[PDB]
Amino acid sequence: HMRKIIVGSRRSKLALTQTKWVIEQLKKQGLPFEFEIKEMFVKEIEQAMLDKEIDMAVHSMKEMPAVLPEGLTIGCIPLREDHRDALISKNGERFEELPSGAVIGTSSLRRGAQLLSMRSDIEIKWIRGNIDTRLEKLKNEDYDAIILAAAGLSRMGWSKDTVTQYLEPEISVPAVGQGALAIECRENDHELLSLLQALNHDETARAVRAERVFLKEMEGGCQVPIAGYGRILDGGNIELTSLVASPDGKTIYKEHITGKDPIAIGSEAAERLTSQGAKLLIDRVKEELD
Ligand SMILES: *Cc1[nH]c(Cc2[nH]cc(CCC(=O)O)c2CC(=O)O)c(CCC(=O)O)c1CC(=O)O
Repeated sequence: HMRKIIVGSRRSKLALTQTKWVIEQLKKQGLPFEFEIKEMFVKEIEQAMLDKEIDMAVHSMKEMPAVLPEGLTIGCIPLREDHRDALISKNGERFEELPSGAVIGTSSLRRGAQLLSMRSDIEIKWIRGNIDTRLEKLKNEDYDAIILAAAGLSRMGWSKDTVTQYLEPEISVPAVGQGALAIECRENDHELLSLLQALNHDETARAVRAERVFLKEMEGGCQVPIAGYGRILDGGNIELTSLVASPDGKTIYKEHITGKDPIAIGSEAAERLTSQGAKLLIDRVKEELD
């Protein structure tokens, strides 16, 4: 006579791996709950949750919409994985060692624009596929290197030595929420929220909250060359690095804010960058994306 928590999940191997990881972690609490996965886009999952067809969903935080519909909430952010972008080179060159005219594979304008801002003599080309697929294309096709999230490589079990070079935020500011998971549920589901609380990692949640406020006030998302990475410093301060880039890498807006309040920090970063023209650039890229 236990409540069975229905967890909706995307069909991919990464999404199901993340979903099962969360369920296994909640089971460590030894509380009287059962768990079941229902394979299920973001609108679809949120509708089913609002419809009570499912009780919760596990998303990569960088895939979460900046704005959740009324009634839903992020109920838990667990301990962050590696936040960094990772460079994997076919022949093992670091970024500064790649040959002139090297082609780096990524469909992310955030990633590509930042790389082009460092070296405009390389080329960024679209690529698709899960990690396994992109790694195969690196060996067999006309890419000299690809960019992947360190977090996805880790969660898929790839060795740390698969990575040629972990890119620090000073080279490539990560996508907002990269390496973090979001557990979404109904805001009034106090029983599930109580179960989720022990899995929540307050330091990760506070940093990501600052990133997400910046994202929301810039009206950012996946397709946008916008980036933000927050971290907790000794003493409780959050340091937020925020960035907006033109697709060609020749315009870079960058802002560093260190303070106590994640909402104030995120809001100030957006205010400063908006005043410099970064929001106009975001709007124009959105229009071109049609
Ligand atoms: C918004 C966006 N999504 C993806 C693809 C993606 N989403 C989640 C992951 C795994 C890591 C995580 O959960 O943090 C991935 C795969 C990955 O980042 O390697 C992207 C990247 C598209 C690409 O580079 O082609 C993005 C855009 C962005 O990172 O800004």
